Amino acid sequence: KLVVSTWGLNEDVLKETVFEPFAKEHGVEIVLDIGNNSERLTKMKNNPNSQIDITYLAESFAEQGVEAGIFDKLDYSKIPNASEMNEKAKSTVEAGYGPAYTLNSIGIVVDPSAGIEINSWEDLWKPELKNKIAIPDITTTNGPAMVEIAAEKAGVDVKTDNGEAAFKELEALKPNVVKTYSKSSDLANMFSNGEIVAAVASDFAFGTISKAKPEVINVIPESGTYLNFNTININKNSKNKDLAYEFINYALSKEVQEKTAKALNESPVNKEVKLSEEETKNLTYGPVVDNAKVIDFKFVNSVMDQWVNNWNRIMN
Ligand SMILES: [Cl-]
Ligand SMILES: [Cl-]
Repeated sequence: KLVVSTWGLNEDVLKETVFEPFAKEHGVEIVLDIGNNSERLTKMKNNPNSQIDITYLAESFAEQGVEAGIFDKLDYSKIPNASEMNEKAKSTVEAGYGPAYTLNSIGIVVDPSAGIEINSWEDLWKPELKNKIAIPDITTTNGPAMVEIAAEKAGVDVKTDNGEAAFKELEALKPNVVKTYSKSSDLANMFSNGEIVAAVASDFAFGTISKAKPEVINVIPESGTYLNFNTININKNSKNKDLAYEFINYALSKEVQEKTAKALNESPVNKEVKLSEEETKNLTYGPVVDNAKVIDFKFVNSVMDQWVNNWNRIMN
């Protein structure tokens, strides 16, 4: 029996595509413990007798579990498929705990009919964009990326000054920000109503906005996009670790990565995957990944309370 802590979104497809084949191949039963990142993480951190074997989380939350001492540092000699991960995703392998099994990216979604040229992240600060952009809130997946983007503009890495210069650049961006968001649905309507001309948004969000306003384009600055990952960890209290390792190795396999890309719109971390143009629609795939930047969540989580305070003080 393998107990899996996960979101369980599109549960039927998820079971059909990922868990059932594994269960049948290994002659075992899979049980899901579902909920959102925060509730699942909170429960396992406070439960002395957790029965969870493996845990799926966004990297930001996974790092909090690592810090809490809930997850095992992994023996990658038992996960040979990790050798097939792209160089950016391998940053999670180097970290030593659970590896990324999927990735996502951001871009600048732009309505080109406004005739305002936007090519780089720094262009978001142009005076012509007064009252015309939306950015992700600090509490969302891409909040940290937004602070790092501001750090690039300032020319001071957040590890040098804990982000103070980045926050001064965020103050400077204020006249152009219509709102900080949290919902993808929110952006589609803002573009449809002409409330914004540009938004820093995820690959998934570009797809949603495009359905409402097909003329929008997705600009990826030459300096590089920012990636975020979801990872799989083995719980330290697990009594089924050999099977847990087999499962992670399976989740990273070329076949499972291809199946989940197609069935669940999960961008692959396995560089050997064969996918068509229609299949990679709205996924993050290709050269974009090679030039991308990754975030150090060990560092970011250590300054998150400060960042949230600073962000709210500045943006409201
Ligand atoms: Cl638990
Ligand atoms: Cl994350």
